[PDB]
Amino acid sequence: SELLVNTKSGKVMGTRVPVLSSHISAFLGIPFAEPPVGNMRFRRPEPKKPWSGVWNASTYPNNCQQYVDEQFPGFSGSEMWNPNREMSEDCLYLNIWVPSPRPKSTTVMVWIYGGGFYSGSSTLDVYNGKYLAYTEEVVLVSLSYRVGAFGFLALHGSQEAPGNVGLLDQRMALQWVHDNIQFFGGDPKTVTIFGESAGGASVGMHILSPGSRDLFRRAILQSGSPNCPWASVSVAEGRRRAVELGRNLNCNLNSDEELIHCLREKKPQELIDVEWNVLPFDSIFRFSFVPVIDGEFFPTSLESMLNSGNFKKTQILLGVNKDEGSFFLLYGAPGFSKDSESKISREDFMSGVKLSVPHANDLGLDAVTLQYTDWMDDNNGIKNRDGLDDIVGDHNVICPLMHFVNKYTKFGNGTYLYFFNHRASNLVWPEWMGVIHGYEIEFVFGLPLVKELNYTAEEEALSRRIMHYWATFAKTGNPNEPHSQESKWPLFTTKEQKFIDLNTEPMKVHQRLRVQMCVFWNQFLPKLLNAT
Amino acid sequence: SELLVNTKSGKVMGTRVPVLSSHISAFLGIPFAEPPVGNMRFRRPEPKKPWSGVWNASTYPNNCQQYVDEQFPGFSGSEMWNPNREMSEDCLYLNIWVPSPRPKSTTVMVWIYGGGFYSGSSTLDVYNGKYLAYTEEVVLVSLSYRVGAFGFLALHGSQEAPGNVGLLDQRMALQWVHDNIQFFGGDPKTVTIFGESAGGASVGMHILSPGSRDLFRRAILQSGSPNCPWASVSVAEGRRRAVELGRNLNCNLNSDEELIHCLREKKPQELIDVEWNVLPFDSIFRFSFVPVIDGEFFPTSLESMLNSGNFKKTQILLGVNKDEGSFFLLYGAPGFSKDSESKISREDFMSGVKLSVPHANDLGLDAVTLQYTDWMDDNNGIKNRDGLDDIVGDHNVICPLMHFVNKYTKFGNGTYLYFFNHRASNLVWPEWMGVIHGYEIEFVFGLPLVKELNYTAEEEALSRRIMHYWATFAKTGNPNEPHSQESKWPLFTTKEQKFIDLNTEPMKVHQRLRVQMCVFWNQFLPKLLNAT
Ligand SMILES: CCC1=C[C@@H]2Cc3nc4cc(Cl)ccc4c(N)c3[C@H](C1)C2
Ligand SMILES: CCC1=C[C@@H]2Cc3nc4cc(Cl)ccc4c(N)c3[C@H](C1)C2
Ligand SMILES: *[C@@H]1O[C@H](CO)[C@@H](O)[C@H](O)[C@H]1NC(C)=O
Ligand SMILES: *[C@@H]1O[C@H](CO)[C@@H](O)[C@H](O)[C@H]1NC(C)=O
Ligand SMILES: *[C@@H]1O[C@H](CO)[C@@H](O)[C@H](O)[C@H]1NC(C)=O
Ligand SMILES: *[C@@H]1O[C@H](CO)[C@@H](O)[C@H](O)[C@H]1NC(C)=O
Repeated sequence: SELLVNTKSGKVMGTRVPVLSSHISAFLGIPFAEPPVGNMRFRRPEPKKPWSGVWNASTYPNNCQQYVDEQFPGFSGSEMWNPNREMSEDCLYLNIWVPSPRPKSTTVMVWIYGGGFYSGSSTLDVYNGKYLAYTEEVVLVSLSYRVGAFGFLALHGSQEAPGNVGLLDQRMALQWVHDNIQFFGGDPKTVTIFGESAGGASVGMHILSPGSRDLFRRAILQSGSPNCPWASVSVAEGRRRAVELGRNLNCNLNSDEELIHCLREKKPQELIDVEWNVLPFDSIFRFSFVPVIDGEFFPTSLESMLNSGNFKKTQILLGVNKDEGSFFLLYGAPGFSKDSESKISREDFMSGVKLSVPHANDLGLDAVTLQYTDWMDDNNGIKNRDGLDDIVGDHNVICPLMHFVNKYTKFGNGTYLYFFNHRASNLVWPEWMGVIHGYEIEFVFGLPLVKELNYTAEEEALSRRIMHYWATFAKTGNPNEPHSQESKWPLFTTKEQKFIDLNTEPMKVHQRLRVQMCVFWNQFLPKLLNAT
Repeated sequence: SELLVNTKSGKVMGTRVPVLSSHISAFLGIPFAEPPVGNMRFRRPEPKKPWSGVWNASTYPNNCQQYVDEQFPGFSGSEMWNPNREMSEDCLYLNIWVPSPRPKSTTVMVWIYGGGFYSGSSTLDVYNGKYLAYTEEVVLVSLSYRVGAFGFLALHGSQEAPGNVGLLDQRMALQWVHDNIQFFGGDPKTVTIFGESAGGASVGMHILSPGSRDLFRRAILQSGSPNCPWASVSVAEGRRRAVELGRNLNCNLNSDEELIHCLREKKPQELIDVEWNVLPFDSIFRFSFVPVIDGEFFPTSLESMLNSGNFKKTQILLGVNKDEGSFFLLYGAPGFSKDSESKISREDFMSGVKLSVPHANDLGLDAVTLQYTDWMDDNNGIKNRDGLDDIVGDHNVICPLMHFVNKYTKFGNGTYLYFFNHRASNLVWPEWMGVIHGYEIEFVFGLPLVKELNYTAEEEALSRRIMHYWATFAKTGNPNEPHSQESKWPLFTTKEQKFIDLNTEPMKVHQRLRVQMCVFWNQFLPKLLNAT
């Protein structure tokens, strides 16, 4: 049977699913680790014990325990990201979509969901892998990993809660794909990992970490980089936040052993209820439990690893969206609202800068303000709103990604960079937010091909072009079909630094993506904060 | 006789001079102070002892002792600024041009020449007052004052070389105009002082100094402000430079008395020969002997005087030229030449920034570089050259003037601001220099009306418009003729900050002159240098 597959862990039975007037196979909810429960909370994951009999893989698994967005009850724009299955600490599973008839040895793509390391699910409608598996004939895998305190509480030095276990969850799933994907028709030697937001930062972290490098061939990073300011903390800050978490739950703080034991007795929701109380500053785009520079998963600081070429050398495809910051401002900065144009007063602009660069002294805040203020028209509410949008986006996503791409390209074997700036015609979010953090995903997964979703014919064409770029890149290390007649996406080089836009217009090549602002964020400001 | 005038100091006999196919009277070289020679070198000036008989005022007086420009031997562009009469320490004289027939009580304009406080003459062709006196029917006066060490050597605390004596020379001439101009047909109650460069900074210094305020009615400042970074030094820096000067001349440095005595025995040229050796930094647009914040001529710091409204309140007319910096770069920055387009390499750009902001630490230099660099095209030699031109001009002339105008306007009775950007058609300097520091003067003095000088008809029209704005402002406190039909030069207000361009095109009103760069130079950079 096409739906029965014998793996090294046991047999699994999939289900046949319809997709664009055809069908493919889906193996949903396959376990790749022992449930990280009880005394296992906060610990490194354990390989799943093999099972006898047939594992029913016809339905989605539970989603990991996480903060749930209730800012706009009943609004699809936000609820489409919330867990759509029951939440449970028993959540370490993966899903595989396989072309029918089953391939023999074809290209594999493994998706790592984003969510600031505090949320995310592999079961979201926007992550349905059937369109991509079917359309590009690839075996599509989506893994899962612990988020929040469950995946990143870090008390360095202890082996009960070492930190980074969420990253090790991802690695175990990559190990399982390496060991078993051949039985589903996939080529374990041609696996591409790709992810968005924290998922994109994660991809970069597997490129850096010696322990993950051998488990994949190529990588794709969307709106996220390993070196992002929100993606990691020192072991000292991680410890401080773990202790403060315990303090919020009235735990004994005498020893790591005492703290961990207390935290392990709490119910999932008790930890989630006070999770946000441990941040050190009043800020936006900062999350409580994230990866830690431990000296193990990451041998040394991320910057020295990038400088020395201490990372996997291969081809990478990566990029960002036009208005990465709007989402965060809507949710956490004064003056921004879902139902108004959100024109910003000079007073709220100033409040916003402060929330955006939480780690800056007054001279630093003045430097940022001057860089983004048009002093010939300083009370223009639209410029203030858009200036703040760029500040958040440049500081948190674009400039860190540009620094990573320039450092990687020096030692890598091929880089392809994009700038996604198409605003979907059926977007439910207000116009002021523009091209939002996370909204290129639906085009990567081919949702515009589904007629009932209401995209335009041009949007379907764009989605097809993107899916083919991604899949062709996974298969060959180049998004372009060599002998084709279509416009070519040039290679990004240290010298020319070329990139392309991704929208419904005719391809256009540019150079030095937001270079002026990124020299400010990557060279000047850091130097100013260190001097002062 | 129209050419004989009885003043409180004695009788003077002028000469009749032709001007634009007509005639007026000129009284050249009238003494207003005792010769500041011998043991008087470095001392405050003394009123001229009255004389019996008739003082011959038919020819120009000597020019004060000064550094002479020999950078382009035989080139008119530079020699037109050099002393055109014999140099001598006996140089405290003034010149008066009087309409014929002699007025009874008409508007008076007193010109104060510029030259970085180290050079200048009242006898230059470009300062010939006959065109303005004749055309606008004003009594035009040009005074003189000591420059270099002779006018500004400062050993605070000593009464032999107190500092600021060059400014007191200007004041004595203003006192003489106040006391005697009535006899030449001028109204001592309607005297306007105007000057360019250090002359413009001087005008502002008389507005500030309690001891000078009562001696004039209104003021005009061209390309210079009292608060300019090159216009004054602290008493400590003044002292340090006076001692270093003595050190260059192998003087006894045991006491002020010993130093001054030695300096007084040296010949004028010995002091001029080592004058430039006392600057504290490798720089451009910095001069050795300038006014000192002494607590006497200037009661407190210039900034606190501006902030408290401690200054003469009246109307002022002032402005700047488009490319104030080109002159200084040509003469002192690597990569700039008179006979080439001077495209600047990134290496010379960096050298240039360093010479332009001599007082900056590395973080400050990086801030300036980022502010003026286009990172999408950083090796464009024309942008590097022009960026450097703006840096020198904004830092040294424009932004200091904009700060002064914004502080003055709060307490003043009327402000009119201009931006002169017309490049003369007969300019002998290369095109890359643009509209040069000092080249609006020829239009203020009406040289374009002289056919043989070869300006265009449009340039003659522009000169006439400027002469009429200046003279009408001196006469009424407003450059506009109220009931006229011509385009109106609006008042600069704290709120609207309007200004006009001065060129051959139809008047155009703008707002917030170089506001973006000036917030950088007046608020951010100073704050960065103080924090670091
Ligand atoms: C950084 C957090 C995060 C990042 C990814 C992109 C993302 N984008 C969102 C945009 C809006 Cl406006 C509202 C809700 C959103 C959301 N829950 C997500 C999720 C969560 C995935
Ligand atoms: C700051 C020194 C100074 C300022 C005023 C304007 C001025 N401008 C000059 C421009 C050039 Cl290119 C060459 C020579 C110039 C010169 N000796 C002067 C004199 C000297 C008067
Ligand atoms: C689990 O597999 C069985 C087949 O053995 C199927 O009938 C069932 O619907 C699947 N999912 C459920 C109901 O939990
Ligand atoms: C990638 O590596 C191959 C073989 O090692 C080399 O021939 C090729 O030029 C490289 N490509 C790039 C873009 O560096
Ligand atoms: C000085 O005045 C006399 C008239 O008394 C005149 O002849 C002479 O030319 C003037 N200047 C000179 C020659 O120095
Ligand atoms: C100048 O002062 C007069 C009288 O003191 C006043 O009426 C007038 O409004 C003032 N003009 C300005 C521009 O301040």
